Parts: sequence; structure tokens; C-alpha cells
Amino acid sequence: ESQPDPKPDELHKSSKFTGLMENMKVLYDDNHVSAINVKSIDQFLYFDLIYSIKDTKLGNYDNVRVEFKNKDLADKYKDKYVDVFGANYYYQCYFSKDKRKSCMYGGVTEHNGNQLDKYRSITVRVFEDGKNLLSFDVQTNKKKVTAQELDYLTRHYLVKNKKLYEFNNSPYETGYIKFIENENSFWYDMMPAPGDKFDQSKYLMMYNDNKMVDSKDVKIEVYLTTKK
Repeated sequence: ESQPDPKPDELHKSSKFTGLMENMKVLYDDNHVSAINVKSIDQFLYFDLIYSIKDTKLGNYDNVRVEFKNKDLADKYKDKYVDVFGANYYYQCYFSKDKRKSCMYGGVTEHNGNQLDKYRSITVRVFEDGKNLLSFDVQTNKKKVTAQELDYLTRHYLVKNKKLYEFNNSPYETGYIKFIENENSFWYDMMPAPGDKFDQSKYLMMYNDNKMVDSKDVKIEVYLTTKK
């Protein structure tokens, strides 16, 4: 079966969030993690893997701590060359117990055996108040891609083109992204929980299942509702 669509009042209302939408915007803006063919260099917790990635900024490397929902996932990818992609956070990010040290969840896929000679296009149908007035595609060269990478790619587009997230707030009241693949479907709430503060780590933690979808069979739909 599939996951049931958002019940009424289930989705977070951006107007119920009184902090700065900026703290959410920063999760889907230009900044994020994208590393190709890297292998964990260290580990803090049993369920995380630490990587050293080349920084496009300047001749230098960054540190990214990747946390999974369990140790088995970490054990599976340690010692493996993987591609890492995801929304990272710095604020409460620790590597033991800095613009170059960040933390994230999941976003890991084995490199060898998962590459595609060419790029695949995944369509995104955006519904604003129930009407599909905008449709764009995202591309990937990974046979198995994490929902997180596709989620980021989609939201990043909506941020740069539809102002999904703005410094102060959002032009949309609620919003969720739904991934459809064969007999399964699931969605994430795109808006921050109610309150005056937004916990980026807690929010991004939803990606720690390292959930993946087949790039050739996945379909994406984003449902946004504007503010009256």
C-alpha cells in the first residue's frame, strides 16, 4: 500500500510558525552537501559516518557528519565509496563528545553500480491550491536516488522561482512534497513545525532513513496552498 495523504489540519501552517523562515530557506538554498565517490574517514556515534569532501569554495576540504536512523546503515556504508547529497545544518552540529563543519542525515548512495551513463528526468507537478499551474523537472544520474536529494532539488527550484521560502516567511500557508513510485507513495511536510523557533536538525532528521527511490520510476508532486 501507500502512505495516506495529509489529513485536514495535519500539515504545518507557515502562519503558525513565528520564527524566521530564513532558517528553513537556508536548508534548500545554494548551500548543501554534494560529494562524489568518497569514503567515510571517521566516525563519532555508531550510527554516523564522517566524510572529508573537496570544497568548491577554494582549494580545501570540508567535514560532513552523516547520521542514519540506525547503526546497520552506518555499517553498510562505512568502507564503501559513496555519493553523498543532502541538506546540511551547522548550528547544533557536533563531531565529538565553523563554515567547514556540518551535519546531515542520510543522503548516501553507493557509487559503483549506481551510476547512469546519461541523465534521467523526473517530473515535478506543483499544485497551488489544487491547480497544476507549474511543472518542471529535476535530473539525476543515479539509478537509486535518495528522496532527500530529489526533495532538495525540487525545493531549491521552488525557492529560486516561486519564493517557496523567504527571509521572513512563505507566500504559501501549507506545503508537502509527495514521491510516487509503483505501489508506494509518501510525503514530507515542507513547512516548519508551529512555534517561534525552528529546529533544523530535528526537521532534517526525517532523512535519516536514507530512503531511496528508483530514478526511472519516481514521480513527484508538490501541493502548495496560498494565504488568503
